[PDB]
Amino acid sequence: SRTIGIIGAPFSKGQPRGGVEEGPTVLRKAGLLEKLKEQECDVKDYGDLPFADIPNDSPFQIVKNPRSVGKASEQLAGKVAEVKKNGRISLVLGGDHSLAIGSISGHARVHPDLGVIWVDAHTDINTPLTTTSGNLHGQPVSFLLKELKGKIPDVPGFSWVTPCISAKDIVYIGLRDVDPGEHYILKTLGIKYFSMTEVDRLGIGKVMEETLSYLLGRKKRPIHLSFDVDGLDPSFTPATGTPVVGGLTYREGLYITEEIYKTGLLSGLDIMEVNPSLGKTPEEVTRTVNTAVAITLACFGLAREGNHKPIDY
Amino acid sequence: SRTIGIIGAPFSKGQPRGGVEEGPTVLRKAGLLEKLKEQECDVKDYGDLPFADIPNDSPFQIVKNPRSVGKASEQLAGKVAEVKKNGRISLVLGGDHSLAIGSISGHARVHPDLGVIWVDAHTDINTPLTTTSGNLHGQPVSFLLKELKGKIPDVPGFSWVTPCISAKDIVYIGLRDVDPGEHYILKTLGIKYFSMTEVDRLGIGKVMEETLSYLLGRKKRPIHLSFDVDGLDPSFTPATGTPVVGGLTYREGLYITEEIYKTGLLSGLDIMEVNPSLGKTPEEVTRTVNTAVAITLACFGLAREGNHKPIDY
Amino acid sequence: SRTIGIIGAPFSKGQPRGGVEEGPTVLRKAGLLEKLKEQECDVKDYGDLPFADIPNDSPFQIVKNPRSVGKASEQLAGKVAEVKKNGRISLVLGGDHSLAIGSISGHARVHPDLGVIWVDAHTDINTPLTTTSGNLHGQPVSFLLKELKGKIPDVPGFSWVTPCISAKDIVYIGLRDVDPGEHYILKTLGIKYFSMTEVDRLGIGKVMEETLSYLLGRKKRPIHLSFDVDGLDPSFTPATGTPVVGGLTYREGLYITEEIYKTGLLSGLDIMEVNPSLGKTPEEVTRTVNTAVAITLACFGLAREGNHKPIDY
Ligand code: NI
Ligand code: NI
Ligand code: NI
Ligand code: NI
Ligand code: NI
Ligand code: NI
Repeated sequence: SRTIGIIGAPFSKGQPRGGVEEGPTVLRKAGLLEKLKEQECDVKDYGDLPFADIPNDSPFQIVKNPRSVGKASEQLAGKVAEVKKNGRISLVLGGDHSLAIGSISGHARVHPDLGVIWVDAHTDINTPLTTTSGNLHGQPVSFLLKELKGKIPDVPGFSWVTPCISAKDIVYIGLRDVDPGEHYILKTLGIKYFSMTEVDRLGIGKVMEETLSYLLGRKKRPIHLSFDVDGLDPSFTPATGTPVVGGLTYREGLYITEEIYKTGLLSGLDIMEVNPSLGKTPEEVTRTVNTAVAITLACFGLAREGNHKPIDY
Repeated sequence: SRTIGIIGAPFSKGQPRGGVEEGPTVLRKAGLLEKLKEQECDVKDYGDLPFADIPNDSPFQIVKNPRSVGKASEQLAGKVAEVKKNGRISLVLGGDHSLAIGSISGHARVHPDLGVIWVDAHTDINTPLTTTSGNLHGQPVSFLLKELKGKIPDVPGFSWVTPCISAKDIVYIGLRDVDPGEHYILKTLGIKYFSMTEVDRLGIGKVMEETLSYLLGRKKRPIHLSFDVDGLDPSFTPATGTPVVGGLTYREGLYITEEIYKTGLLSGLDIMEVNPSLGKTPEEVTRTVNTAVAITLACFGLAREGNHKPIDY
Repeated sequence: SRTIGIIGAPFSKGQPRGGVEEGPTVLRKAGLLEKLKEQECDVKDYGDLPFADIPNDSPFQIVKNPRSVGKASEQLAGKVAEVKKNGRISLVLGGDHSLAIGSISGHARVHPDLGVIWVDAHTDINTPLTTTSGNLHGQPVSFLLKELKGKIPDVPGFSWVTPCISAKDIVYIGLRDVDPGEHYILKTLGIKYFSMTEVDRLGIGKVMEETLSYLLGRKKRPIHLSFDVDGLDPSFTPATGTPVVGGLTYREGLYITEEIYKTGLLSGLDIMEVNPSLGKTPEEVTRTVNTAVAITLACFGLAREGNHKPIDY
């Protein structure tokens, strides 16, 4: 049985636009918990993490809200490690992607051998020294990679951090807006990725075949899927802060997750960057939330071909 | 030469929403006959079947309008068998999909060896005992399969029925909203299908290769294509009663049909579920009808690469 | 380094709808030059060609504006041949596609061995004798093919013309609206093409593999890409005179060009048929121009996976 641990993380200081901290809210009221139970899922809601208000959090060089970001992630890492010890797949309904730092960190504590699939239009691997915006939702990966420790300076709020994954344990899918420094890091550290160009070339089918074989070839190991809503095309998930045209299809989104589900190795899930305040219409918000909800259910079993219980219909 | 027999079937009691019985009307006024003739097609319009008004048709258990549905289908089966004996491909411009029962039945009478391709977002294989809605447009296949006779009760209006096809003579394409009982029947009877997951995985090209090889491997045999308009994505065919996101692409729709046409074995065609009254705008109606018209022309020869006569241009 | 030569060609008499002669304008103000320089490109703007006003230009049979069309193309051929001798890839920001005649002609002068990739929803290979509209933006290819000289009559304004490419040096991609005579010419001259049916069947990946292998198999040779904006789906490039549904995807558009760029053999580029006056909304115009701009940048290096300089980030 698929046992899940719901972690609400209403946080937004990893990026400038407010409203992403409403994510857990709109997703829950969308009926996410009820829908998960509607399936053969065991679900325990750990609630919305109450995030510390850090008033004195001036920039560190160019990095914005470092103490708020580092604290919220440190708080999440603890809860995630908690649900994992409870033998449940952690489902972090987030705000911005900077939370990936705490999410993946807490996961690795209980499962140091985890492999990561990062669905996103961006690589979010900028360092405090390479970021040009200073927004931490575009730097989470830089704090988690071991190869990169020595290049990430001491940023207030992240002293608790310890790179938990190496360049060979992560695969990107959906890339279409990568900075030059990020690209240099990709090729330099030899990180495996499938940008939109590879998806167009090979097909999402082969893309998934190759990604799983890549991460699970040597052996089976826990999988952490970090799903940034902007990885999908804006025609599907318009209410998000950093949209980029030419994204992953609604179908491709479901394919990716249906395939992950079928491995039986999913142990961590992040559904990030849904910002209801950024929809141009009420339907744009509804369209984003519904899509985010559908991708979530696919991670936990919902199959387009249908499902049925071990009973004689 | 492609000889066609147009059968207008303005029927809607297979489902709750009225307006689908206008289908033949909007399609004809869209210039369907003229366009078919514009090609190298021989076309005979058998007119719109005048459908009996059955006032006393109370539910059978949960099944709605059983006598109206069974009568309209029995009426269609007779006409279809008529055009087939006239050596013409039957083209049933319908209302709801429950008409598939009469359409496929009348077809098999003249060609008992027929194979069926069912393009739809749904499997429409619920039985009177498994249906939760009672709407017969989601049960046509259950009445036609031989393996299932023994599970389909005696429903008023369908005593004339006799399962004409077995589980190994039908292939589904486009599935994305299948009930648990329907899924159980799929896996239990070993029915061949390509849900959206398979289309995403293999590509519509391989999907078609496999479907035709599946049905025509052993030998060439007449093909009956039952095309439910909701099999295509709602961005293409929005004016339909049961839309489901993540559907077949406009291009994929044309690919499927262009491939069927090229076999030279098409003998029966159903273009169902177009409901002009369900469009949110006049353009949504026009968009649905135009797409339905385009898929029809592709079944009878229109090729995207172009066409030309056996003359020196 | 990718050295480019910008040629503005504000011309519209190859088709009935005015406004396409604004193309160079909207593209330049869209920041095209600046964006190209933003990359590792050397860019020289040869300006907007001042096109002769030919008042006395009555139809030739059915052919409209023959002297205006032939003159503007003759003028472009000279400039294109100029930038090519300057060792720069010619980038013709055009109006209508009839300019392809002058563009490809001037290119071949300096590089007679050139191969052509024609991205378009149409084959634009009608002859003055096969065209039913008389609009020259649908006849450019007929004037350029050697095999066809003997069938193209003496049309006022094109005496300067000399077919420069044979049927075996051109590949079409995106076809979905081809006339019967054009189709007859396709099959008769054995021209290589990938209509939307082939793109759906094989995938844009294989399509590109096959196209380049086809044209560059025997040997490496300069490539001329003639990109008609209507080759892409109208949901991407709506502001164009002859749109056709079921077109090339935004992603496929970028894939095609990213692949061409990677050959290192691009020498001529046409970005045609963008008509800002045909957008139903200001955003439809912006959407068309932005897409046309993105396809242009991809031809010159912009990669979705990212880019970086030969420096240590
Ligand atoms: Ni992103
Ligand atoms: Ni992200
Ligand atoms: Ni359906
Ligand atoms: Ni149906
Ligand atoms: Ni065109
Ligand atoms: Ni063209």
